Amino acid sequence: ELFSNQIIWFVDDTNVYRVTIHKTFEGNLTTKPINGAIFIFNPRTGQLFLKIIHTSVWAGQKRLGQLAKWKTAEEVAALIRSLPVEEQPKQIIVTRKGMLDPLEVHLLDFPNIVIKGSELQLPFQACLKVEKFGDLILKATEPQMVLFNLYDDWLKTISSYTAFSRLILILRALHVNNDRAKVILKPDKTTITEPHHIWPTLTDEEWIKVEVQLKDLILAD
Ligand SMILES: [Cl-]
Ligand SMILES: [Cl-]
Ligand SMILES: [Cl-]
Repeated sequence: ELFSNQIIWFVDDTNVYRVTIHKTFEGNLTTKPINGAIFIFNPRTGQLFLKIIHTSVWAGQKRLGQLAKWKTAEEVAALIRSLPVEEQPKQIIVTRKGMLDPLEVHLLDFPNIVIKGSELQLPFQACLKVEKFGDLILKATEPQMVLFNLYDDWLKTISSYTAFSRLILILRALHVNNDRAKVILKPDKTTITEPHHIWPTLTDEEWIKVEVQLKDLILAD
């Protein structure tokens, strides 16, 4: 299913509409949008398209949570139209069921694309506390798209299946317990992440231990 000749994208809209809530000195709640992002992810290659959503897009509107699903569908269609046909996905898997109808309506010109939902736990929200992504999203002054390779150099020595599994454990562990996951991912004082990489440079033996520890952290919930 995943990892064949068919191009597959996971689409996560969870982080598109984001707000800060504050109790004022007068005792009322202010809710202020902050920048968000769409995550569009190819599990075979590790490609991430990060569409940064600047708060200016909300200017005027209400029911921003519902509108955000539609904005996401619009942006997915816009990305697809910007790609040659051979690079367009055959399947889009949405991580949240609320994306199904908006995407259906936005992709009527793409009869080859199959849209489905999922029960998979793929918390791209965890990327918001990976500084590379978090600061980039925070500080943006306009919408833009940024490409990343979420598998770093892993595919030189492991399969796409193994890479996908490693990434999911990382994201879920960061989601469940960011601070402990970050410790697990830094086994030595000298552990570094290369500037163009997302994740640490670890030996095969270190990854084995990390993967078990991340799994145990998720199990502990
Ligand atoms: Cl939903
Ligand atoms: Cl594979
Ligand atoms: Cl999770």
